[PDB]
Parts: sequence; C-alpha cells; structure tokens
Amino acid sequence: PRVIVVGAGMSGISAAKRLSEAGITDLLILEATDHIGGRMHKTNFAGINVELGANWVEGVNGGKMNPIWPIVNSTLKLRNFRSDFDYLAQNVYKEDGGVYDEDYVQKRIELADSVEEMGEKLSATLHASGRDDMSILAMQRLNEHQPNGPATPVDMVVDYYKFDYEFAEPPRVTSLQNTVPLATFSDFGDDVYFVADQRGYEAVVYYLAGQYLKTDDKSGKIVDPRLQLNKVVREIKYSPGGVTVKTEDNSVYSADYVMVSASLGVLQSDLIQFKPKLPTWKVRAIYQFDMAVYTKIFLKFPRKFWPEGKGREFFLYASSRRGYYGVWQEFEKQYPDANVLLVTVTDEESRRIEQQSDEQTKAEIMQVLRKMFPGKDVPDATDILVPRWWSDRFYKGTFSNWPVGVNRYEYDQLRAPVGRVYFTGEHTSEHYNGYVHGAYLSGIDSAEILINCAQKKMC
Amino acid sequence: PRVIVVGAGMSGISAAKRLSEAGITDLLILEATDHIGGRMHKTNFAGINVELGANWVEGVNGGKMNPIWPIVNSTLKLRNFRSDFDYLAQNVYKEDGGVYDEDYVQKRIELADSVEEMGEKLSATLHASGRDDMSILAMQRLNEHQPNGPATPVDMVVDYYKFDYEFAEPPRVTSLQNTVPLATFSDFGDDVYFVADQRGYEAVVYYLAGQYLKTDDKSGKIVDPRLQLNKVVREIKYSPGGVTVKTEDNSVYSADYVMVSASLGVLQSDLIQFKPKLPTWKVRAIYQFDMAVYTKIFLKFPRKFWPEGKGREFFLYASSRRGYYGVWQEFEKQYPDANVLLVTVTDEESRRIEQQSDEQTKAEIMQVLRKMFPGKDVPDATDILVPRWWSDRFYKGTFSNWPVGVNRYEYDQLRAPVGRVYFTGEHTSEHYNGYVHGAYLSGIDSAEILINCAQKKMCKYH
Ligand SMILES: Cc1cc2nc3c(=O)[nH]c(=O)nc-3n(C[C@H](O)[C@H](O)[C@H](O)COP(=O)(O)OP(=O)(O)OC[C@H]3O[C@@H](n4cnc5c(N)ncnc54)[C@H](O)[C@@H]3O)c2cc1C
Ligand SMILES: Cc1cc2nc3c(=O)[nH]c(=O)nc-3n(C[C@H](O)[C@H](O)[C@H](O)COP(=O)(O)OP(=O)(O)OC[C@H]3O[C@@H](n4cnc5c(N)ncnc54)[C@H](O)[C@@H]3O)c2cc1C
Ligand SMILES: *[C@@H]1O[C@H](CO)[C@@H](O[C@@H]2O[C@H](CO)[C@@H](O)[C@H](O)[C@H]2NC(C)=O)[C@H](O)[C@H]1NC(C)=O
Ligand SMILES: *[C@@H]1O[C@H](CO)[C@@H](O[C@@H]2O[C@H](CO)[C@@H](O)[C@H](O)[C@H]2NC(C)=O)[C@H](O)[C@H]1NC(C)=O
Ligand SMILES: N=C(N)NCCCCCCCCNCCCCCCCCNC(=N)N
Ligand SMILES: N=C(N)NCCCCCCCCNCCCCCCCCNC(=N)N
Repeated sequence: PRVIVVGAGMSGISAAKRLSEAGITDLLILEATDHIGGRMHKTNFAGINVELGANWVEGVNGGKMNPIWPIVNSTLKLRNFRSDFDYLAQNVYKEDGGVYDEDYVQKRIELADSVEEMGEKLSATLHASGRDDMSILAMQRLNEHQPNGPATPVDMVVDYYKFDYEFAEPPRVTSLQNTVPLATFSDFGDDVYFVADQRGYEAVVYYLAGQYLKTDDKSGKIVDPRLQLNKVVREIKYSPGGVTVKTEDNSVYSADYVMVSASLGVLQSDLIQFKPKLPTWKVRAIYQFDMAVYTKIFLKFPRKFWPEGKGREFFLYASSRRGYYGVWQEFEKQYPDANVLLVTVTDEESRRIEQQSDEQTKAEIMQVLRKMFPGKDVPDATDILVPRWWSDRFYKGTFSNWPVGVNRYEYDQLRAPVGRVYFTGEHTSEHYNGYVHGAYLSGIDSAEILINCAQKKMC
Repeated sequence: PRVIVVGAGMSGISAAKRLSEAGITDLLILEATDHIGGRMHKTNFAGINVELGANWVEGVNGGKMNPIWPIVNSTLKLRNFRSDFDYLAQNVYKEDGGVYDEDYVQKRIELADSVEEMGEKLSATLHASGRDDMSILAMQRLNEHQPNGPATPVDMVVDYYKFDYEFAEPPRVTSLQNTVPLATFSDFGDDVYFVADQRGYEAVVYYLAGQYLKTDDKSGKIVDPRLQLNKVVREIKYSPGGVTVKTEDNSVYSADYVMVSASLGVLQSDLIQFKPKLPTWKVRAIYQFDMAVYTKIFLKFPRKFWPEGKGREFFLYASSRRGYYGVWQEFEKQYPDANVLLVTVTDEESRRIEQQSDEQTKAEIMQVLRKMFPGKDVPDATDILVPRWWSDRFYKGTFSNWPVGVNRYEYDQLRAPVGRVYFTGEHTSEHYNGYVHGAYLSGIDSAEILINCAQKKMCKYH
C-alpha cells in the first residue's frame, strides 16, 4: 500500500522506517521545512551549534534501556555529559543580590521532595478511570495542609525547577495521576545526559532515516525521492477507499493511507484542513490535551562573571514573580571557552517573550543578571538567541503536557485513527508523552497499528 | 437541642436564624473576631468607608428574586448603583499610552463573548457526574481552534475581566461545567449593584441577626448572650452522644450539635482541630476545592487625572503581563470628589502583593498609571489600602472557586456532615458557591438538614 507520512521529525522517520521494515516501501514523506529532524534541531550561535529544541536524553541507567541511549552513546557516540543537580542548594540567588543560605535552601528542597514522594504514593492509589485524579497543586495542598502550594520566592523557584522545568506548565494545571511518577524515569533510570555535539542531537534522526532512505555515497545526504522537503500539507481528504493530500505549493498526492506526525499544537491550529472534518470525539480529545512551550534563551557575553566549578552548572533566580527568568545553566564543560549562558522560561512567559523583540528581552535579562551579581561588572550580552516555537506554524509549541481533567481514555482517543487517517508523534506516546524516546516509540507503535489493519485486516 | 454555630458571618447568622425559626433557640454562636459579618466588612479609607470584602449584590432583575436584594434595596435602603459595563471597548488602555480604538476592542469583546456562549451549550450536555468536565481554557481552545487561549495584551485583559475578575483564578484552572453559565445570573438576573453606603453591606448581616438575637433599645447593639465575640474555636470533639467545643481562651462548651461556618481556607489551614480527625474522604474533598484570593487595592490621590463621565466607571490596562494591575474602577458616583481609584488583582499577583510592602505596591501602581496617562501630571497616591485576606488566619482567602477536577460527588463530600458536625458557608452552596446569597442560602440549607435530624429524626444524609 502507498502511505503518505506527514512530517519528517523523529516520529515520522521512525514510522516510515517501521513500515519499510514490514515491506511497505511505497512511502511518501512530506516535510514542511527544508530539513528533517523537527523538534530535534541545532543552530549556530556565537560560533557554536546549540540545540534549539530537545537537548537531553532523559531516563538513563535504569532497569530498562532507553532506546535512544545506545544510539546516542554507542552508535553515534554523540558527545554528552550527565547532569548533576546535587548542588542546587548552593546556587539559588535572592531577588536582590547573592545567594540564599545553602542550608535553608536544602531544607526547602527536601521538603518539596518529600511532598512529591507522598504524591507518588497517593497517585498509586487512584483509579484507572481517572475519576479521582487531581492537579499536582491539589496534591501539594493536601500533603502540606495549606490553602496554597509553594508561595515564597524561594519555595516557588524550587517548585518551578521541580515541575515547570520539566513539563513547561505549572503544577496546578498538571494531572497528578499522569505525571507523578513519570514512567520515563521509572523504567529507564534517573539520570539525564546533556548532548553537546556539533553534529547535533538531530543526528539521531539522520541515522535512522539513512537506514532506509537512499543517501549519496559521497555526500551522505539523503537523496531518496520518497522524501520531499518544503512540502507544507494544507489539506487531507479521505474516504473509505483512500486519501488525497494537498500541499501549499499546489502539489496533490494520492495514497492508501496517511500517517500524520505534525505536533499536537499543529493539530490544534487550522494549518491542516481535514475533509471531511474530523469527528467530534476526535476534535475534543485534541483540544483538551495541552501543547506546552519551553523557551531556551541563549546569551553570549564578552567575558564571564558568574561562578564556575563543582556544582556550578545549574543555578536559580528566586524572583518574587513566579517563573521570571528562573532557571539558569552555564557550560563550562560543554562549550568550554564560550561565555555563554542559557536561561529557560515557559508557558505565559514564553508567549509574552516570543511576542516582543530580542532586544527587549535582552534588556530584561540584563537587569536580572545585574541584580544577581551586584558585586561584578556585568557586560551586556553581545548576542542572544530566543527560539520562537509557539509562533512557528509548523510546531505551535514545544511538547505536550497532560492536564488535570483528561483521563487515559480521552488520551487514547488522541492516538486513535479516523478511517484511513492515522496519527503519530510524542503526544500519542502511551507512557512517554513529551520525550524524544516517546516520539521514537510512537512512530513504531503507530506504524504497527496501520500494518495490522492494512496488511492483516485486523483493525 | 443545643447547637453551637462556629462563625458569625452571613452563613452562620443565617443558619442560626433558621434554627431559631424552627424553635431551636438553645444556640451558642462563637465568633473569632470582635464583630459579626465575616467577609462582608467595611473599613475607613482616607475618610470614607469602603468595603474590604463583598461589595456587590450580584444577580438582579431576573426571573427569580435574589434573596439579598430586597434586604439591601428595600428593607434597609443601602445606597447603591447598578454597574454598567456597556462602554468597556472605549476604555482599554495601551500598555504604553492611551486607549485602543473602540471598534477594534468591541470586536475582540464580541468574539470572546461568542466563545463563551458556545461554551454554555457544551456545558449543558456534559455528564452530570462532572466526569466529562474540562477547564474553561480547553473550551476556549476548542472553539477558537488554537493551541492557546487569549494571548495578546488586549485579548488577555478582556479574558481576565470576563473570568478572573469574577472567579479570582484563571480559566485554565476553572471548571467549565460549574461556571459557564453561572446560576446566580441565570436565576436572578444579569445585573449587579454596587453597595456604597456608610453603614456597609454588612448591615445586611446585622439586620438578620437582629431578627432573633437580643439588641439594646438605643444601642441597637446586639447584647444577646447567645452571641459570643472574640471566641476562636480551636477544637471540636464529637461523639455519638454529643459535641464539645474549645476556644483559644480556654472556654469549653457542650451541645447536641455544632454547625461549622468557617471558610474553606480556614478548613484547609488547620485552625480547628477535629477529634476524632475527619475521615479521609472528607479531608480530600476539603483539599481539592480551591480557596481564591481577590485583592481590592484602594488608592487616594491629591487630584483627579483620569476620565469621568458616561462609560467612565470601569477601565482596563492591557499589560503584556497577564493579570498585571488590569481592572480599574473610578468612583464618580460612589465617592464623589474623593479622588479614589480601585484596582483589583487576584491569585498569583494577590499572593505576591500580600507579601511585600504597601509602599512597593504603590510604586508599581504609579508606574502603571503614568504609562496609562502620559500626558497628564500624575500625582503620587497619598494613601493606599491593600486588604490581606489570604494572610488572615480567620479567612485564608476571599471565596471558593470550583476547579477542574472536582466532581459532583466530591463536592457533596465537602458539604457533608460528619456525625454531629455540620458544615455551612458559601463553599457549601451547590449552585451559588462564592456569593453572599450563596452564603445566606447555605445557612438555611445546613440548618434544615440539621433540623431534620434533630426534630424529625431523619439523620441519614445522601
Ligand atoms: C524546546 C524543546 C525542548 C525539548 N527538550 C527535550 C529534551 O531535552 N529531551 C527530550 O527527550 N525531549 C525534549 N523535547 C521533546 C522532543 O524534541 C519531541 O518530543 C520530539 O522531537 C517530537 O517529535 P515528533 O516527531 O512527535 O514531532 P516533530 O519533531 O514536531 O515532527 C513533526 C514534523 O512535522 C512537520 N510538519 C508540521 N506541520 C506540517 C505540515 N503541515 N506539513 C508537513 N510537515 C509538517 C514539522 O516541521 C516537523 O518536522 C524538546 C522539544 C523542544 C521543542
Ligand atoms: C474581597 C472579597 C470580595 C467579594 N466580593 C463579593 C461581592 O461583591 N458580592 C458577593 O456576593 N460576594 C462577594 N464575596 C464573597 C462573600 O463575601 C462571601 O461569599 C460570604 O461573605 C462568606 O460568608 P460565609 O458565612 O460563608 O463566610 P465568612 O464571612 O468567612 O464567615 C465565617 C465567620 O467565621 C469566623 N471564624 C473563622 N474561623 C473561626 C474559628 N476558628 N472560630 C470562630 N469563628 C471563626 C470568621 O471570623 C467569620 O466571621 C467577596 C468576598 C471577599 C472577601
Ligand atoms: C556511554 O558510553 C561510554 C563510551 O564507552 C561508556 O564509557 C566505557 O565503558 C566501557 C565498558 O567497560 C569501558 O571499558 C570504557 O573504558 C569506558 N570508556 C570510558 C571513556 O570510560 C559509558 O559507561 C557509557 N554510559 C552509559 C550510561 O551507558
Ligand atoms: C430599588 O429600590 C428603589 C426604592 O424604591 C426602587 O425605586 C421605586 O420603585 C417603585 C416601583 O415602581 C416606584 O413606585 C418608586 O417610585 C421607586 N422609588 C424611587 C425613589 O425611584 C427601584 O426600582 C429598586 N431597584 C431595583 C433594581 O429593585
Ligand atoms: N525526576 C527525576 N528523577 N529527575 C528529573 C531531572 C530533571 C532534568 C532537567 C532537564 C530539563 C527539563 N527538560 C524537559 C523537556 C522534556 C519534555 C518532557 C515533557 C513531559 C511531560 N509529560 C507529561 N506531562 N505527562
Ligand atoms: N455574567 C453576567 N451576566 N455578568 C456578570 C457581570 C460582571 C460583574 C463584575 C463584578 C466584579 C466581580 N466581583 C466578584 C466576587 C464574587 C464571588 C463569587 C465567585 C464565583 C465562584 N463560582 C464558581 N467558581 N462556581
């Protein structure tokens, strides 16, 4: 059967690969941008390549092997480093200047950890139907006996680093049952390794693609006509006998099936028109799940002024405004000579910042740093890079997040095909939504569902 | 039968009144503060009395009579004014100076209202269990076909005005099924009236209390000994046989039943100790519901520098930072010539603001005002009032909000009595949670449940 695959990010390339393996080689992969890899994407900033998107392989060293790991660490040997969060307590900056007392901070962190652990015990007792689910915030109130969760600047920044820095939305919006604990860590292990290689984390996608598409023997570039870039799908017509797909450049294609890998955010926009319209059950499941936004703002400076050394990699800024430029990282190991810093923001701050100029953002950031290092002469950053994933029509966000209120069944309707229209992507991952490994496994699972239906007539 | 009522806010007084009416007169009302009224309470600001808490009678001129309306508008004749929001599109300020084009703004408002009307149709069809609920935000995404809700400065302040200004938490956290549409409005009417009377909205509570508690001939002061002020209940012991209540000043009292009217926030803090400890199902129901915070920041100036006149009462500040000093009100009718402005904030901003000095908040507000009226010479406020309800241990917030995640059955567990312990208060109103009328009705309702048990020996709950 001929199958069209929309998008060449991790899940599409992974699905097309699994299909090829089942012998379905009459594939046509239509990618909107001029390159493959999607949300795994590097860029040159200040003379070095940095990740605009995914940057870590998360869940390593546990009882099960994360499928992405061996590819990164062994096959490609991409250069990487294990992240150590053990010293945060020495690195939390007061709004006004200097760090807080390490011991006071270590205790707040412990407290927050213990609450989360009680949350894990509670979560384990909820019903599968999801009828007792609650937000993480609700769990925090219950466990600490208060009418509110973390509320002082220090408590809030710890709360942010613990939850928003991972999920990109606050605990109060997040489903407890479906995030605490996270399978990723539960199955694959607690460690995370930051990929810092000039070839880019995306190299993992290129490697997979190359196992089945044709590439130039000199170039190594993919040259298989089954892959077509700069193809923006804008309409998908389907019927019980097949599908027709139309691109923005006016091409029209026909196939037996279509496998849609665009992000949940793309699905929640009107970029692709379905004809007929998708059924209400499908539409509702789409709009109920969240497409979150995580913005990695890189900054380059004329010289260093922050600390470097053991436990110095990660540091927090405890603003009285929750989530305001709060999570910092310095790359003494990764980009040794650079003078680069990375501050991460999400959600509301991300949408606000995407909507303003880089210069305006640089100026806000400069005020924060000077507040943090009142004792130093802080030079203005020379360059800044603000990724605009929510504004990008091909992504509309960075990764899904499971909101309180959505149960497994509705989550499942997200993965559900509609006649011959199949779906894949990180938001369709049964237990690893949000992650690279989840996009990867989702491609395989989606492809297998299509295979059984198409090939064995078992749908 | 002897009953102790904890709290002399609207619901406790209301409940006591109903028990009194059923002939249950061996009552003891224990009030933490030195006064009655609870969340209805005025204060002197710059020479005038302003309401720190409730300020409107919401839901008027509809199909049914809001029980509070007649007391306010007729029985007591408290000075009041219908609020008119028809001219908002002419009063939305740019983060950086002046207002937006009215036509541009009205279109955005109409769009927002339409999404909401679509939301009400969806809400009517959802399963009664609440198991199919979703946040207001999910509904917005669905109807706008976007991966986010209102996200530009104008759209965001309109959203906040439409939702946070009523509920005190964002749409994304709020239950659609339970707030859109709102019964208060469907049943009693779309209008709202702002009470601006020197005796305060709390006069309604004093009036009811007076219908059954003893007052002095010219004091008019209640002096019935069944009302004890300055009595903080810190412990409630209950058994098949009865109940014992202990206050902070060591007083101890016994009764056949106790009716607890303290806010949801008080319940979530652990001010009152229950012995034995409340059952888990009850504890969970208590922690799951939300206690919101709505902060009325009053400001006094040496001169006016803002517009007054038709459609001038309400104005918005379209900050690129959601919820940032966004909803303003001028008092040309209520406090003529007093030069006072009221800016309202909630939720995250409320908590931040309660934790810093009033001087710092005033300076933040001065900066906003000067960006708003750049061609004027904006004098610094000479006085500011920042109510701190969340920090007050007898309140711990302003009013409940129904969050996505709490279902019908869970809400009933929140209301449910435990042995001889009954609960009441706005958070126990099934259809009017959060409101003064909801408090008032919840009092009569809890009382009746108790009356059935006591007087008719009908003691099973649901
Ligand atoms: C800022 C950021 C930080 C992250 N951090 C990490 C991390 O450190 N670790 C981790 O495990 N995960 C992380 N993630 C998540 C991870 O990158 C994703 O889970 C994964 O890459 C998504 O793969 P996908 O195939 O589902 O989606 P995508 O990668 O979005 O692939 C979909 C593709 O479809 C294309 N497309 C869209 N619309 C159309 C159209 N109309 N026609 C044709 N093609 C179209 C897109 O261009 C894209 O190539 C991060 C992501 C981001 C963006
Ligand atoms: C800022 C604000 C704005 C609002 N705006 C409006 C509005 O405009 N219109 C409207 O309809 N509603 C509004 N409300 C909501 C309204 O005020 C409430 O719904 C209602 O007043 C609550 O009454 P209640 O009896 O349930 O609780 P409360 O008034 O809290 O009564 C409980 C009483 O118990 C006392 N108490 C507490 N703990 C103890 C203890 N341990 N022992 C003894 N006594 C104790 C408290 O002091 C209080 O007197 C607002 C409230 C606030 C605070
Ligand atoms: C990731 O890959 C490196 C690459 O080898 C691992 O480091 C080696 O492990 C073998 C196994 O015995 C040793 O004999 C080599 O000497 C090690 N190399 C180095 C440079 O130490 C590493 O352990 C891998 N990490 C994970 C998490 O799998
Ligand atoms: C609020 O109360 C005032 C007080 O009476 C109402 O105004 C009266 O309404 C009756 C009804 O026709 C008239 O006969 C009186 O002449 C009115 N009095 C005045 C002073 O105008 C008013 O209509 C009430 N508002 C609401 C919403 O009930
Ligand atoms: N929990 C641990 N054992 N450790 C976690 C260590 C923190 C790692 C810091 C990395 C910075 C976070 N980058 C996260 C991006 C990953 C996308 C995942 C979204 C998952 C959301 N999932 C659900 N909502 N169910
Ligand atoms: N919906 C209308 N027809 N109009 C409403 C007009 C807006 C009124 C503006 C007055 C300012 C808001 N004061 C609100 C305080 C009231 C407390 C009640 C909270 C409601 C909680 N309800 C639920 N979450 N279910």
